[PDB]
Amino acid sequence: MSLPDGFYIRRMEEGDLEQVTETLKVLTTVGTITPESFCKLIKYWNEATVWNDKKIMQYNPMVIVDKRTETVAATGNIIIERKIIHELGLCGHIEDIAVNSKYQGQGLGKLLIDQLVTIGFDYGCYKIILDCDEKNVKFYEKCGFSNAGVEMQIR
Amino acid sequence: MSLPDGFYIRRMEEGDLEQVTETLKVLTTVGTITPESFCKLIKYWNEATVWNDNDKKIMQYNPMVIVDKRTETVAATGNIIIERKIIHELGLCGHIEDIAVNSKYQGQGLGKLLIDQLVTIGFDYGCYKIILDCDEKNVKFYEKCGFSNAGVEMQIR
Repeated sequence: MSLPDGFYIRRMEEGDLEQVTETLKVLTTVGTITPESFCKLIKYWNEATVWNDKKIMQYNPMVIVDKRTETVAATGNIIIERKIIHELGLCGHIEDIAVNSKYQGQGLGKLLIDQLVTIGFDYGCYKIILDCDEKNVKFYEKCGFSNAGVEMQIR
Repeated sequence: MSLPDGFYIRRMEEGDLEQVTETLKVLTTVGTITPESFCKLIKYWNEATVWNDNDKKIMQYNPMVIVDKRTETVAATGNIIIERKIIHELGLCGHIEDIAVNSKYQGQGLGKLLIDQLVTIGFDYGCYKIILDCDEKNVKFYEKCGFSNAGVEMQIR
């Protein structure tokens, strides 16, 4: 799908390895990943389906691309889960948001989230959640999100 | 598998419909759910797999019910969903969801036992971490289960 000022958004592809690992670095440690592992990863992500006239993908890994040079400007994913509560409802989980360093401050982060949400709600999610740091509560509030709890973790 | 005092933990089954909907109401709105809807839901949960490489089979959904052996009634339920990422070397992240302890079994320490088991399930699969969201009232409880504060949960409905 097309977006303004010459960027567009589409699902991630096997050939995105270099650029995606590069923009994900902004988020954390990505490590060594071989083209083969990646293709298997991408084929899993392209075949994993959520039992539901809709085809529902569990993983929806997006990259926003600068059409100018076909360079990945940002990536984000939304994972779909089917629960029992809410009449066997769907809950979306936005994960791994990263705006590439040379593309910061151009509004792409908010466009990416908007798209992930759109994707989640079209599938029928009764809600979409994500976790963030306090310093980013404001930003997600601008994307229409609300404070809803606390994130707990165990490594 | 078998827990202390006559309780045991296993994967949810199609026959668990009435009791689990009942204990989940403790959490929130469960709604109308036909036995057929449930079996297909159950069939999905028992078929959905997380791509590995090799010889251990990873289930995306791990819907557990702690059962009172005395009367085969569900004392509690919890689930840990398994996600595969690109970060952390195509890492695995566990996400604990929908924890509920049945009303007639509150205060028996089942909640903590349930959490401990989900964590074990996730770590055996290889998760580099396991996360969940909760209310501030329950931060203390999750701190006792070995979790630590990690961020803020945002939602949009």
